[PDB]
Amino acid sequence: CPHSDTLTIDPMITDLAGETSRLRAAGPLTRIDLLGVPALAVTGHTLARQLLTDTRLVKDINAWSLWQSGTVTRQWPLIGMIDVDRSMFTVDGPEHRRLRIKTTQALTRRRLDALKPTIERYVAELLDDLERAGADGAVVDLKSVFAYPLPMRVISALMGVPSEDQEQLLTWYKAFFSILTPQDERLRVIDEMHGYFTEMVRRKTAEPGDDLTSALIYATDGETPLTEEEVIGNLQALVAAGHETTVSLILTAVRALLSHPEQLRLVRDGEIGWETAIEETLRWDGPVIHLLMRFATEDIDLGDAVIPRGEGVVMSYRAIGRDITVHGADADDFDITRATAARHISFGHGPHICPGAALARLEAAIALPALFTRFPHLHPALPLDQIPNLPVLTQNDLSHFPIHLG
Ligand code: HEM
Ligand SMILES: C[C@@]12CCC[C@H]1[C@@H]1CC[C@H]3CC(=O)CC[C@]3(C)[C@H]1CC2
Ligand SMILES: [Cl-]
Repeated sequence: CPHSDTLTIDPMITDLAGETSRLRAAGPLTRIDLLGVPALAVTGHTLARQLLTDTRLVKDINAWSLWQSGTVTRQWPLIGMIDVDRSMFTVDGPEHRRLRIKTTQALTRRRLDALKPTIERYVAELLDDLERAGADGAVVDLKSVFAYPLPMRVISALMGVPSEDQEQLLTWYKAFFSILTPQDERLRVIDEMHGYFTEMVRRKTAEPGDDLTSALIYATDGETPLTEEEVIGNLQALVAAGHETTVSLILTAVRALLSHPEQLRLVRDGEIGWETAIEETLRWDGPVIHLLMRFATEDIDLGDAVIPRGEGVVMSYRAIGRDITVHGADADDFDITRATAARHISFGHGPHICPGAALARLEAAIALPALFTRFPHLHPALPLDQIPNLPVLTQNDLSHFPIHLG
């Protein structure tokens, strides 16, 4: 492969390890190309922390030079990750906190202890599915039977999505994220998803229930109520984020522990906490690869570099998790005993830091020990090295996870 000053992100994810290494080497700020569209990539831990609190980088797409000039339009296959309805995801400044508060309040750890019985029930239900699927030593897809449905069940219970609509949502998201989806079909799926969530908020407005979507609609606290667009916007972000990332976290942790048996023993024998094994997974093999996208409202001088006004800036969180300056020379290794396991920023940093990190950590802390307690000899039916990524450029999405129960 020839040398180039712009690092093209392969949409097929054929060499993720090599790409992540090249990003780190060319960092901590590099030029990248996203399906023919240029941007900058932040690949250093320290510089990411600084820029994630810099008020001169905004989420609003109208600040993008290439959106203003009309050179990037809705035909860009990744536009559904950026040009979205108004929500906590797209707002900065004082307006942002108003759109986050009820969600952060609902997602505090102690508030989540009321949801913990539900998580435990779904984990138990889907392990029963695993037991039936894996009878007579048959090969079982851990993703389809267990890891893929569980987070959609949990987030649906929190937000109020009916049990009978979840398979359709999953089908829509798979099309939304896959780069093979024809662009005209992807934009219609986005419109169909918007339509569903719009009617869901109108149904919850007329008949509220014990869920967060009703709390966003009502529960004013004395401040200006959220607009219909804002409620729908937060609902869409929460379901999309709450499902996509957690499926990856569950699967990557199982793969990391099954490929490092000595470390799986440490958490099963109670010498290292399962929570620590989860943090090292987030640092080393976390759900987000690249986070689109931030835009400079003015020129940002970084000493020996300048982010021009209007430039798009991506947070390459996977490369950031392999930061050798922060984690040492063995940063590319999975090691749940490392002293910097919980110092990652895989949930982000600054105002837009993930509001559901406590829920993500709770789902994994329940599912993982329950899986290995139920199936103590679970092992891969396919070499773990050969499980491919789905063609989703921005997310760490595994295709299928063939196992034997043992
Ligand atoms: C499972 C592991 C998860 C990871 C690794 C993760 C990662 C992230 C990151 C890195 C961001 C912000 C990116 C940035 O602004 O630079 C974010 C935002 C967000 N996440 Fe999480 N997430 C996870 C789980 C969840 C869950 C369970 C939920 C919902 C309960 C959730 C809901 C959200 C929302 C609504 C935002 C947007 C917040 C804002 O922009 O102010 N995520 N997530
Ligand atoms: C990048 C993530 C993982 C962490 C945050 C997620 C996005 C939140 C906003 C919503 C907003 C949407 O209606 C589309 C999906 C989107 C961009 C999420 C995609 C997946
Ligand atoms: Cl060069």
